[PDB]
Amino acid sequence: CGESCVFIPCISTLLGCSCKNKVCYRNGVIP
Repeated sequence: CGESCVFIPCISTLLGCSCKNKVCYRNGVIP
């Protein structure tokens, strides 16, 4: 997604951006 949940949780969580490896990805593994 281009998001980073290093300090705070993803904002586009609504879309599907899940916090993974401190990096936010959507659809499982889409940055």
